[PDB]
Amino acid sequence: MTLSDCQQELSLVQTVTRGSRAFLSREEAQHFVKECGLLNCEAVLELLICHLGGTSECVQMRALGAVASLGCTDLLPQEHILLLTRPRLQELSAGSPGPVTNKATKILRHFEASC
Repeated sequence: MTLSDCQQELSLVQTVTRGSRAFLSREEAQHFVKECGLLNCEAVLELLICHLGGTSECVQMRALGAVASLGCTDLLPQEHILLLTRPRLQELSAGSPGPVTNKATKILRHFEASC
């Protein structure tokens, strides 16, 4: 589909979202951010959003961590990151109380504050 030519971006998102810890390490975040600078960041973000849906709680937490890390760079305007992520972040922030709901809320509030 429209992401089929984004195999490098897909491999990056699969790497960053696998792991048993819910928080990216400093080294994992910096690597993710460096690779984002070389790939299509918007395609990366859309693949992260895909991983916010069906997966496990840990994958969701790591995907949200990667969204937060990308939002704290200048790779995309922060208003553009908000445009792309607001619908899913709003849906998660409306969920049952818990770690994913809490983290999605903080990310959404931060992106809204910046704009």
